[PDB]
Formats: sequence, C-alpha cells, structure tokens
Amino acid sequence: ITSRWLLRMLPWVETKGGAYRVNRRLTFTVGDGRVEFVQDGSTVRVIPQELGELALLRDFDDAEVLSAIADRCVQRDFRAGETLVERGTAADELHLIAHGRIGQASAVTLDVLADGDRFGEHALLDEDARWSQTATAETSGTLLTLSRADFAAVVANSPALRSHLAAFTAADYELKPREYELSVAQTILRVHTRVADLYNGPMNQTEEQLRLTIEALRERQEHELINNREFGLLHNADFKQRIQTHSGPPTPDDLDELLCRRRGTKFFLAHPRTIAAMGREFNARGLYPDHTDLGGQQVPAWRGVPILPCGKIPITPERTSSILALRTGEEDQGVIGLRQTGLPDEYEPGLSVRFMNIDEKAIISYLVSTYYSAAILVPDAVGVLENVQIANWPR
Amino acid sequence: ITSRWLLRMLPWVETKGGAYRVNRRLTFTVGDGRVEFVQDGSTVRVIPQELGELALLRDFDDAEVLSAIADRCVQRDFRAGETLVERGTAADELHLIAHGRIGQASAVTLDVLADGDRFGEHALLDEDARWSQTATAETSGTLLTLSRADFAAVVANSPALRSHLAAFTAADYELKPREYELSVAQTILRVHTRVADLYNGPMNQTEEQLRLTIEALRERQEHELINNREFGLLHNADFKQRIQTHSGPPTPDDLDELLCRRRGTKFFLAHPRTIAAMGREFNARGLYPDHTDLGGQQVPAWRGVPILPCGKIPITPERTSSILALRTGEEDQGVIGLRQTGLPDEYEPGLSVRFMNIDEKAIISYLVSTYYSAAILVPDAVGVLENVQIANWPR
Amino acid sequence: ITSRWLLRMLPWVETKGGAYRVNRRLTFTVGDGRVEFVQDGSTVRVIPQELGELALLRDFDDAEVLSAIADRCVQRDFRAGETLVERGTAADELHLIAHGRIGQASAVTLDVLADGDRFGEHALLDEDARWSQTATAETSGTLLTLSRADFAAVVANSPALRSHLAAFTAADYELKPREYELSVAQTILRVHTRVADLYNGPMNQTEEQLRLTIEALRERQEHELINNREFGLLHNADFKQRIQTHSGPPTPDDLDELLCRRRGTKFFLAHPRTIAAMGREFNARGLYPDHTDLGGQQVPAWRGVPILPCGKIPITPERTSSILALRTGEEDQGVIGLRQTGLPDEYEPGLSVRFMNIDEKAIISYLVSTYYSAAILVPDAVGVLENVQIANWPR
Ligand SMILES: [Ca+2]
Ligand SMILES: [Ca+2]
Ligand SMILES: [Ca+2]
Repeated sequence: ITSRWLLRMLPWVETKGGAYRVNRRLTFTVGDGRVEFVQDGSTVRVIPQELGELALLRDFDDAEVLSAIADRCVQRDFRAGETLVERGTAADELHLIAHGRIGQASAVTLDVLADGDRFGEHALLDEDARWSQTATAETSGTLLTLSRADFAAVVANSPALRSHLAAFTAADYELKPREYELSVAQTILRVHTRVADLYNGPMNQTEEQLRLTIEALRERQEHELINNREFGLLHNADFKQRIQTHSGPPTPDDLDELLCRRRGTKFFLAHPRTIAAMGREFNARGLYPDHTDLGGQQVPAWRGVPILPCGKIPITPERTSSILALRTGEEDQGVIGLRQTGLPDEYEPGLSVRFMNIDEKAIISYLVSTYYSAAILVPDAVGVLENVQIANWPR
Repeated sequence: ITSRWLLRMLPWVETKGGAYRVNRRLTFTVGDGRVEFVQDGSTVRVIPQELGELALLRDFDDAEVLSAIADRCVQRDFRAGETLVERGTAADELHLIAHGRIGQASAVTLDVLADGDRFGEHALLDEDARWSQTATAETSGTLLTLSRADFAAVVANSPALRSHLAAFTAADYELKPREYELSVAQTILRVHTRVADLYNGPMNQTEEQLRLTIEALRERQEHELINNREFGLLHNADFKQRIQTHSGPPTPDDLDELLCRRRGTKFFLAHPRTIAAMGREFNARGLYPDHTDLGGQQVPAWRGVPILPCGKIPITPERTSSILALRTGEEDQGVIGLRQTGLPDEYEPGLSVRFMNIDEKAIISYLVSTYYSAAILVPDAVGVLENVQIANWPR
Repeated sequence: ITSRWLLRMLPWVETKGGAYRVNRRLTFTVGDGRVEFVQDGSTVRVIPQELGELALLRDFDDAEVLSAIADRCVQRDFRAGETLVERGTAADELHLIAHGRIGQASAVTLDVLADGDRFGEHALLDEDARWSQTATAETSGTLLTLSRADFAAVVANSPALRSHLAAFTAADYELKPREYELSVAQTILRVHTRVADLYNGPMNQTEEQLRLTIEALRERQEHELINNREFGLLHNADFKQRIQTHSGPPTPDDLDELLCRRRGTKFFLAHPRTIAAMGREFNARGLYPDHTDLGGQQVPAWRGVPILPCGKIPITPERTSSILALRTGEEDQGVIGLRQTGLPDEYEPGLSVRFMNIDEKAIISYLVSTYYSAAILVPDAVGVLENVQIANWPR
C-alpha cells in the first residue's frame, strides 16, 4: 500500500520470448596490478587473460589453459568482521578480491586490500606457504578462491603450463553478451463459491480480494527489483560503482561524489531513515536544498536530482543503509525494466489472471501472474553508497 | 418428481449478501407463573428476566447475574414415553419446560406439566432435595436444565446474589433481532467425456442428467424447508402455536381450532395419509366440504382454506403425523422464502451450474448450487397440530 | 473569529445514519518482549494473545481465558513527575506500559521503560513480592493494571489456567472494526420578541446574533477536533506515532524525524508560539526555509510541507507544546472529517437551526445544531511531537 517509486519511474520495454540480450564491452589491461572480473548479478568470475597478471602466470597466453583455470575457481562471500585467515595456518589457497575491503594485520596492521587485490600468491607453487598475517573483513564482499590441489591438477593436465612453470622458476577488447530471463511473481487466489455467488451485488469481495492480491504482487515486484540477487540494483551493480562513505553519515560531500561517478543521474533511492539522516546533515551544514517537481509532484532534491524514499532497502542491525544513484532510459544508456505485455488473459496490461479449477470443497482457484526483470545497459548507470550510518544525531 | 406445494406457494424475497434480519418483539410478564423463552429454530434459551420468576430469585434485577445464569443452562430434548426422573434419586437439577407435556406421578398421578412449567425448584438451594415423584414424558419436547453445582458457582462469583439469597432465606419490552443465513443445496454432476461428445445430437443425455439433478435438488429443498432444524416450519415454529389434538384423529373441531389461532390462514399442509384421515372424519360427521380453485387448479379445502398434500412430512412409527396451518406474505406478516437470484452463471433464475474440472479419467465435473432459506416474520404465522392419529377407521 | 485551519483543510465525507466504520489490521508478534494494545481514542486495552508474552502465561492459547484476563485489567493515567511505586511497598499489581516514559530508580537509576514495557511480573504469582525500586513518570501517559486478587479469581475460575500454572511453576492477523459515532455541537439562541419585531429592517440583530452563534459553534468544533478525548488528533493517534524531541526545542532535526515516520505528509499544526520557537531555531541554524502557496495563500513551510498555526493546541504550564504532522485524504489513506449534510432545515450545508418555542416572557428559542467527528483511516496518518519547549531564547 506504500509508494513504489522504482515501479513507476523505471521505463518498461517489451521483451520477445521472455528474454533480453545486452552487449557488453569489457576493457581490461594486463600488468597494472588489478584483476578484472565478469559479474552477472551476484555471481562473479575472473577473466582468464586477467588471471595472467599472476606473477607465476605472466606471459602465458594459451586460451585453453587460462579458461580451464578460471573455470576451476570457487566464489566465496564474506561478511563484515569475519576473519578469513589466521597466522600460523598453512597457506593453500589463492584469494582474488572482487569486492569489499579487507584489513591485513601482520605480526602491525599493514594495509587494507580492496577490489582487484590479491593475497595468496606464493601459496600456489610451494607447500611450505604459511599464513603469517591475519585478514579481517571490515566490509561484506565477494572473493575468488583457487586451491593448490586444483592448480596442481590443472598443471598435470596441460604440458605447456608445466614447461612454462619450469622456465619461470629459474587495452584488450572482450565482448560477452549478458542474457536476462524474465522472472515471475505468481500467486493463487482461493475464493469460496459462496463468496462468489452471494457477495457480488453492490461490491465484489472477489474483486476486492483480487485487488489486494495485485497490490501484494506489486509490492513483491518492488522488493525483488531492489533486493534480488540475480537481477536487482543493489546486487547487479558494477563493483566499481559501489562507494564507501568518507565519514559514515550521509554528508553532502558523499552525495556530490555519488553524482560524480556518472553522467545524467536521474534520481536517488534511499530509506526514509536515510533521508532523515541526510536532512540532519544538511541542517548541520546550514544549507537548505531546493525541491523539484516530477509528474506535478514536489519532492526533495539534491543539486536538482530528486531524492526518492524506498522502504524496501534493507537496514542492517548496525543501523547502516545504502543509497542508490541511478539514471533511467533506453535512448540514453541506463536502467530499463523488462516486462512482457499482451498476455492471453489480462486484467491489467502487465498481469494475467486465469481460472485454474474448482475444488471438491467448492473453492475456486485463480492464478495471478506477472513477468518482470531489470536490465542495466551500461556499467555506469547504478551507483551504490554503502555503510551509511543513519542513527547519528547532533551532540 | 412429486408435487412440491411449499416451493410453489411460498413467496420468494431477494436477500442481500445471503442474509436476512427479522425484528422481534417479545412481550413477557413477571409473576404469572410461566417462563418465556427465546427460540431460534430448534435451539431455545430462557429470558434472564423471566428467570426471575423463580421463587428464590424473585426481585433480583441485576442484568449481569441473570444473564450469566441464563447462559449457564443446558438445553435437553426428551422423547415420548421417556422417564426423566425417578422417585428416590436425589434432586440436583432445575427443569424448565419449554415444550411438550410431562405427566408427573407422585407416591398418584398429580397432573401434567406443559410449556412454561417448572419442577426442581427446591433442588437449587439445598442438597437434601430428593425426587419423590416420577416424570414420564407423554410427548416429545425440549427442556432447560440448571445444575446445582453451576448455580453454586454463579452464586460464589457474584456477591450480590449471595446477599440476596441470604436475605431471602430468612408487560416488558425486549427487542432482539433474529438473523437468517442462506443455506445451500449443492451437488456434483459427473459426466463422462464420451457421453458429452457423442450423445448430444437429438437429445443431450448431459442435459437430461442435469435436469434430473435439478429435480433432486428441488426435492431436497422441499424436504429441508419442512424438516430442517435450524430453519423449517415444523421446528422453527413458536411453542405456543403447536397444538395437540383433542381426541387424536384429525376431527373437524381440530381444524377449526387450528384456524382459530391466527388471522388470514393461507393453507394447510399435511401428509396424504392425514388427508385421507380427515376425509374419513368428514364422512363420519356427515358433512361434505367444498373445493376451491388456486391457480386454475381445484383442490379440497376446509372453510375455504385449501388443504395441500405434502409427502415430506414425517410419519412416526406410531402412525401419528402433524398438520401445518400457515399464512404467506410480505405485506401481510407471514412466512417468506429467502432466496438470492442473479448468480454469476444461472441455468435457472435460482440455480448456478459451473464447470469444475476434467479428471484424468476424462470425467467432467459440474457444480450445481442453489441458495434458500425460510423466514417467519411474526410468531402467529405457522401453527402445528401434533400427534394426529392417521390409522383410524370406522368400527 | 480566528482562523480555523483544521476545519477548512480536512476533507469532509458524508456518513449514513450518523456512523462510520473503519477496518483495522493489527499485526502483532509473540515473543519480542513488547505488548501491543488496541486504542479507541483515549481508551486502550491489551490484546489477549499479546498478554501471552507474559513469562508465566507463555504458550497458553485458550481464547476464553486470555479474553477474560484482558477484560479484567484497569486503565490508569499518570502525569509527568508522578511517582507510581515506592521502595518497600509490597508488589501486588502488574503494570503494562501503553504510553509515556517511566524512569526506574533502583536501590541507582536502572533505565527508562517506554511503550510496550512491563514491570510487576513476579507480583502476579507470589504474595512476597515487594517494590524494591521507585518508578517516577517523566512523561504523561497511560498504563494497564492487573491486580493480584483479580488474577487469583480468574485462575480459580478456569481449571486449564490452574493446570498450566502448576506445570509452569516446575505475525498474527487480528481484524477488529472501529465504529465512529457523530458528535454534536448544539446551542440554544434566545431572542426576545421585541428584538425580532423592531430591529429587523436595515439589519437583523437576530441574524447577527445567529452569525455569532455559528462562529462560536465552529470554534468549538475546531477545539473538539484538536482536544477531544474520544475523537481528536491529539489523543486518537497511534502510540507509536507520538515522538519525543531530541533536545526539547523544535529543532529542524525533529521536523525531519516527524516527516520520516509517514509518507506524503500534508501539513503541520502547531501553536503560534511553537512556530516562533521553530523560527528561532531556524535562525540559529542559519537556514531560511521557503514558503509555499495553498489556495492562493502564501504560508511558511518546511521541506515544502506547509506549517499552519492553530491556537487550540494547549500550552502546558511548563511552556511545552506539541506539533502535529498529518496527511489528509480518502483515496490516499489519511485523516477524514465525518459530517452529515442534508439536514431537515439547513441555514448552512452542515448546520440546522430550528424554532423550539416561545416562552411566556415572549422569548423565542432556536436550536442550532451541527454534527461532526474525525476519523483516522490508517495508524500512520497523524504523528505527534511532544514536550516541545517553546520558551527558549538564544543566550
Ligand atoms: Ca589487469
Ligand atoms: Ca413470566
Ligand atoms: Ca508481542
């Protein structure tokens, strides 16, 4: 029953056959010390050529071997405050950082690794490798893992890798399309025959129950568009577009930085608590931002970019939320809503309600279905500001 | 396949939402020795104020206490010839007679209690009470029971009742609406796909089976209108309107008395055996009653009031039936038939047949439903003559 | 004669029969440590199932027993600074906090209980319970009380509760409609016959007195809409919607928080002294808010939400007031004004003036009547900021 800003602001394009295709250009360079990954929503995998940045794998340019090694890595997720390695334990895994920040404490906290960083190089070759530092994850993220045994098996499979390893011991264009499949929000409405036969004259309680079902389906659509893992702006956003706050509260400098990373930002999405925190920061700084009108409706804005509240954005137990800055459009490469209309029996242009059967207990069943998904045409269309402290008050 | 006189004679009114409301006035007096009850079909309950007729409860006019005591009584039914109490057994229950006649035989048959009579007064207060007479039920009826333990608990709950009991030891208008909910006659018609695909050209065996189903539903409607317990003229009739025959056969004096109790009686309903017995009585008395025309159809009548046969009126094993005298109308306060038309898919104005599903065995299922009920606007609209001996012949 | 902003801003809906019905959904969870209540204006009562949160009543799910226990609690109001319990006095009452904050000082001020908190658990079972802490009420509020004797009586009534107590010693959907009855503002206008016979040519002093009467009735309507106990936005507002100021003066952070709790807030209502205090806070912070136009009339606003003055909001002797943030509408679930037009003799669409009689002293009497009430469709439509210090100046 709440406002669904993402549903009414995202343009909707008609897919054919319940599928969409997005052509991706992935520019990457070899030798800059940072590994680039391919992200399909929440699942990520290392580019086989990028893997050649490895010191023990430099100058190896055999597509088969690199592809096999890339396929043999395992994706892992780490939470905030979780310890990945401890001093003294033998090192046997190569860790490539895809997202998040990991503070490494030596025997003296050395530094903090970030996206594209590596630790566990020497563990691949020799068995004497031992973790001499402890890695504590300050922020949640993903991580690719290459085991020593798997690497030894891959070496024993390909003679060329063996020979190169024995010898060593002594902008690239990659197009790979991304396919989006329409997800479904489905439900079954059970209406008793008595409720359909009698309560139908001045108002249809069947029709009112159907309206409630449709509202619940739309709320689920918004919740999935925000929080789903396969598609969904929070997770299906480029790892480079996710920023961390400079101080923790959503200061206006953070909003300026969020507007810096992309051209023609359309709007901000944040929790109402986050909007209250931003207002508190504005009052502390002493500046009063203007309000702009969209669709004949006035709304708070920053630098003329409207800030829209969304209650479906999760709030962590540590009272930290995230802010989304995103541009929408098809002619301008942005974020589009994939949806198929023209269903066989539409109560609503995007909906389909169909009679299923009548049970022995005289209960009619209806199937209410809608098909939806989200696509991000270019990587720089959704930016996420993370770990925004929303429980800060002036003191 | 038989004639359904009640279905075609009762006027039908359209209920909204499958419910009807009847406003009841219940005039009662305190101190006349007879307790008045509230009857909702076959379930009856004593008026809390009427309960103050009790000698040990006179002058108590606390609504809470009387209401609690009234709620704590239990309804019981007794059959003809059943013994309720026996001499020697300790008395522990207060019995309020709601219907029927009970002959009380002392240590010498004292008399016969009837509707509104009480026995078991002294049993409420003291534990020494002992049944010194035997009560044999000559006629079936209902009876309210108040246990000694329950009364002691109610006394121990309310201090005011205690104080009044300790002290004693040394026309009223009550409006209470009655709500009628539409009952349903439902059935499932299973038609094989072969019978629907082939046998459909010159006549539809599916349509003939549906017609048979509709006829069975109408017969069930009549049987419920006569014999059902919640609604139904035999049971949902005022206890004052039920009369007993003077001699046992349906003599014309009994018909005159049945016509006496209400104004503008519309018709009589009786079993064909009962009509034969009435004809035998008429022949014995030597008078030949006239016949009147309703709907262009001639029918036997008494005093110009048509007598209609109904085979759904039960015949007891002792060969005793009952006769119903009833007036129908809405402008004239009488008996109406509650029925809702305008169903979503009507083969007939009151019917609804809907396709359910087709089974794996290629059997189509149809749901045939009709909604009906009966309402009696005023108490003096249905009178019942009971224990009519129908197996009497001249000798 | 003052401006009545609430009268002219609240939309008015036509009730039928002088009554309105609001369908309430009350989502509650068992085991989260907070008890949920049902509020009908100023009278509140604990949910029987919520009462099962009690440690000694956990896992008891008998509707009769819980309903009885809930009915047997007593509602109490406490003022600011009032001491409820003192150390040393034996504990005999269970206190469930419905509103307000209560600071508990042990033998060391432990903490401050708030809405949904409980103290007095152990007092229910044993008679040795003694208050060992003193509870001082910092803010006015309500409180449910369950006495030990009443609980013992309820235990002695139901055997199931006994058995469960002996054994222990060793999201839920609840729909309950709320009914609103139209209140009446009535008065008698006494006009002398001389004033009606002579002073009627160039102007009617009778008509001017009637106009003054109508103005007084409208002022009383506004005062009741704000301050009445049964209906009225100050009291008939959800206990969760009432907030406390962070510092005491109405700082802009408090206004941001007040706008945070609900979507599409329509306007603020505050005393003119409160508006002066808010302006002082704005000047201290150095920001100058914009002004918006409603009905062709310019008005001060915060974040585009107009701030309207209302002199009917009480000012406490401690110079503390309250602010109301509220959205109005029927299509958008908000606050509506229940009012019935089409009266038998209307001088004004909502009014009814009728001649009563002429006294022996030649004084004509007129009855001026209007019917009004207020309804809040959803709980999150009126928010109240309380204890706003309005006598603070820069120093
Ligand atoms: Ca690289
Ligand atoms: Ca009586
Ligand atoms: Ca709870």
